Amino acid sequence: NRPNRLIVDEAINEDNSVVSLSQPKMDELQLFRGDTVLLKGKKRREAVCIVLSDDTCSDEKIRMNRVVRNNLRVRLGDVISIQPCPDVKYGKRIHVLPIDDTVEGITGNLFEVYLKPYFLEAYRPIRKGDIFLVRGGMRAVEFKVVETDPSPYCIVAPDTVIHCEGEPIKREDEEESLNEVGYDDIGGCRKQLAQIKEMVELPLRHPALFKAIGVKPPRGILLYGPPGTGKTLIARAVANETGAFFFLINGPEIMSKLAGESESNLRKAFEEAEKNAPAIIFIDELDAIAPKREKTHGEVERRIVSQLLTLMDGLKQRAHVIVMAATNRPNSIDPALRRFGRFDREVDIGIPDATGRLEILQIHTKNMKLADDVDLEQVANETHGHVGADLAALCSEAALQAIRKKMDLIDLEDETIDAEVMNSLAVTMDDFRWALSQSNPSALRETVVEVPQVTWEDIGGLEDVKRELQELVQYPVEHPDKFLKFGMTPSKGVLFYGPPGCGKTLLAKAIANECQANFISIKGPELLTMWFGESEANVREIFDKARQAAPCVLFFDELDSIAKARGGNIGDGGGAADRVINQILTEMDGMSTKKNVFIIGATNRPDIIDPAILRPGRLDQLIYIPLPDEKSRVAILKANLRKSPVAKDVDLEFLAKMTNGFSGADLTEICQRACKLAIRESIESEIVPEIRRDHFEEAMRFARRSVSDNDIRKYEMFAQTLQQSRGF
Amino acid sequence: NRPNRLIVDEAINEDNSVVSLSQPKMDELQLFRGDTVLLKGKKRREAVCIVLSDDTCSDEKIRMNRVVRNNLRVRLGDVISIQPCPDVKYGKRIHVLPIDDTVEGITGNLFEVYLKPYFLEAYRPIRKGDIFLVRGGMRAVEFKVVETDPSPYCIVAPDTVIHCEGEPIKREDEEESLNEVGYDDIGGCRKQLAQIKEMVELPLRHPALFKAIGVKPPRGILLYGPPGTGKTLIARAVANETGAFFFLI
Ligand SMILES: Nc1ncnc2c1ncn2[C@@H]1O[C@H](COP(=O)(O)OP(=O)(O)OP(O)(O)=S)[C@@H](O)[C@H]1O
Ligand SMILES: Nc1ncnc2c1ncn2[C@@H]1O[C@H](COP(=O)(O)OP(=O)(O)O)[C@@H](O)[C@H]1O
Ligand SMILES: Nc1ncnc2c1ncn2[C@@H]1O[C@H](COP(=O)(O)OP(=O)(O)O)[C@@H](O)[C@H]1O
Ligand SMILES: [Mg+2]
Repeated sequence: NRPNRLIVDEAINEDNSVVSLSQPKMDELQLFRGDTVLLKGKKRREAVCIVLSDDTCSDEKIRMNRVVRNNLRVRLGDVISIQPCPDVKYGKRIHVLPIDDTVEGITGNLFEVYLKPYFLEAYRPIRKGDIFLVRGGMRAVEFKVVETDPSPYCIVAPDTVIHCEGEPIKREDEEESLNEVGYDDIGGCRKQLAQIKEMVELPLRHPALFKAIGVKPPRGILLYGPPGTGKTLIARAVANETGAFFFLINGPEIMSKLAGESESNLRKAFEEAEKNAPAIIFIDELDAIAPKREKTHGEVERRIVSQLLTLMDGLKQRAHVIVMAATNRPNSIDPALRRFGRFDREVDIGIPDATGRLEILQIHTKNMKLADDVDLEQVANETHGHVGADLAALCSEAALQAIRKKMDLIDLEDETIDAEVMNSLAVTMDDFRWALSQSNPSALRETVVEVPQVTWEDIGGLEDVKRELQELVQYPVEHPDKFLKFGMTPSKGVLFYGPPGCGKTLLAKAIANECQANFISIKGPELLTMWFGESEANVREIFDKARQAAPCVLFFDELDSIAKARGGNIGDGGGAADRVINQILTEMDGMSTKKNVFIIGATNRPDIIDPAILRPGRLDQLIYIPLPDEKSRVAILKANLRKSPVAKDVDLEFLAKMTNGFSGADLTEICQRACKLAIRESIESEIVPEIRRDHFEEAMRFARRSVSDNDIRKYEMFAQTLQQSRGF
Repeated sequence: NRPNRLIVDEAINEDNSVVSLSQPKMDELQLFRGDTVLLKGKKRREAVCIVLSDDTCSDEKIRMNRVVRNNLRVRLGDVISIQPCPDVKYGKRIHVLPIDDTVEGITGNLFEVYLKPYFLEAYRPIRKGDIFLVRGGMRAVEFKVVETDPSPYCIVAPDTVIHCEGEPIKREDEEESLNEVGYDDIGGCRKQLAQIKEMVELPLRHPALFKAIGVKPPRGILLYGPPGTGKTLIARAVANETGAFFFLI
């Protein structure tokens, strides 16, 4: 249907007037990447913009910003027409003025702060119907053109004289503000937007088709995640972005109201928003109003949760609605709300990663001006547990640390301030380092699921067991073609066992990095404290959080501490078991081989373990991690100092010889002392940097075999037969 | 912006009429540490005080007491002007009288208990607009001067004959009492005041700037600690000291 029909999509780049396409559309287009284009759009309102080319788009799709996409009165997923035409020319007048409340409280000269610096060397097209936004000085400014050089197009040149009175504008009746949230105000969530985006999209954009079909569009959604994670943000974003009518319910709000006042208040919310459909209904803190465990005292609270049910279930299809609620943990809410015809969908919005945090940090760092020494790629690596709302108050508190010490000397106090200071005001790296050091980065910290940073090169030796792990994880994910042809079935779990400090934890994080699978780590002590006094109930959740993360490596680390809890050494009269070992391996038997979740245990004392976990179908492959030997003992040293400035004098072949029964962790203990003996001489020297050969000679003096000899023969005995361990 | 612009700060020393500065401001100043200075301040009300020098202040900052800082109608973090001038001279009359309820229940001779022992060998400047406080006898006494030797300055000498009827005064409509809590009535908390002090300060003193900016000033605070630790004290102190309107639940 011709290359006059294009679709809307949301840009990767942040720049104001551009559109990004691909070469197939270019081999359809045959026009430049420096050209101007005049686009046609809905409601007789159209606008002028330029194009470039790039791979991130598909064969056919169109990247835009909101500032473009709003004037065109279009939304993501609309048919647009680029109209590839070269009308190219300069314009003349281009008289602009600021917008109603967008300048409220800021005053003064706008030429050198705003406007001018935005146009320079990047002449930007303009039309009588372009509103645009300029970022700076802690503020988002909005503009409009009542007249310019006559239409359609005007293209600035590094001359053109712009003239502006200032003063507000009349607020446009229907024209949205750009300060309303949209898919660009959310970051780190990319994967769960597209999930929410598909699922809610077409029944909002295409109310008719469903009325034409017998398909039931899912209507109800539950968003998980700990507080401050952006649940309420993601909700309103979608409602704005999709065009829907967004009504909002607070839990406390309707539990604040008088008994019997809530019922009419909760009922009206649907009844009213029934009339305005298509409609979103968002319920903040569903936990407040529907808390069924031992639930509540007295009817009036037990009554309102049954009112909610008869609205969800007793929804007859009404006309058209979709309900969205939010809560901190999936639990604590009445189970009867998750049945079908009620909130059947679930979207778990976890904490962000560093790649997510940098995405967030840039969003709250946009509008403000920064010094050149800032990094923000390092910050994301120094903020560990942080949700989005922590990481926003880390930007706004760092920026108040800047404007206290800067303008206390200016000490100017009046009704409003103008932009020159703000423009010549910046935040430095010393502030971020300061606001990161307060207790504000105190933040919620719980089970994290991520792709690990460790690579294969980060571990030395072990080259064959590296080859065997990729057999057992890489391939069944890579080649589902095979394993049908030859039949059989992949084995699910693995068990590493060996001397302490020999590399088991690392080698589990390496394959996750290799297959880009998520990695969940559950350490024996942590697992056994949540059992607390005689109760846990959270184990089934780490298998859930593993299930919705697939492909996933699920790693049970230092699995020996649990068995020695029941008892170690001499031993009890009984075997080594707890009620938290049993509910693990009921749940292993639960997960299907069609799942690509993959389990790995590790133990430093194979002597003690429960045979139940070795049974075929639980942890079958047994892998014995030996101590390193000379040629590998170089690989270890060669590795962990890869970031250390070692001097040329050293012989790593020589270290590796004098050492024999050292663990890989104890080699790092030598390399550790050497480096800390270096810094003592340097610090002395303040009354030259480079690790020295003599240093390694002194460190090597105090080195310590971490594993005894007489216990090496014990690993060598279990290396042979640990299969025998079950049955007697 | 010239060495006529100084800022307010809270003194380390406890003595009544002094101001503490540093040498960089002195190499800006070039006047004595025994001199008298006449300071200018807000609301057309100003007062006379003397200076010394010390390290505890920064390069540029000014230590005061509340008894100075109130007459000037200023609060910590205001631009003040010291006006380094040597007008030095003695005065003559200096007639003082006690304040409305500040003497309630205490009576009798005030000469040998109050007043006199406070002036001795440490002649203290005085102006028609100085209210001062003397400590002793389980009580905090407050005074004022309706007239003295003509203005601006009067500087006592170890002679000058003060005369006082006694009797209350009319309670000044807006003039704060010195018995209200302030940062000097709290101790051992120095480190967590400065924390609370930064965090609440500018959005109270500068309501406008935030209305001019997109920054969100944190508004809500939780104070921990076991009972009797001074939580309620620290709260009202800040409210008084910062000027804010303090409601209590
Ligand atoms: N092959 C190896 N390559 C690099 N580092 C190693 C290796 N083996 C041990 N290490 C060091 O040991 C530390 C982590 O040891 P792990 O890989 O967890 O071995 P582990 O025996 O499972 O753990 P523990 O605590 O020593 S019982 C790392 O900081 C490494 O410096
Ligand atoms: N993914 C994200 N991207 C950008 N900002 C975020 C994100 N997650 C959280 N925030 C920040 O969190 C703050 C409030 O989050 P909120 O919507 O209240 O989450 P919740 O409702 O889950 O508590 C907002 O200021 C927003 O800036
Ligand atoms: N840091 C402090 N400095 C001076 N006085 C204190 C301090 N902490 C407590 N007090 C004394 O405690 C008394 C009452 O404390 P209060 O304000 O009731 O504390 P809270 O409200 O925490 O119980 C006051 O008389 C005050 O004299
Ligand atoms: Mg380990």
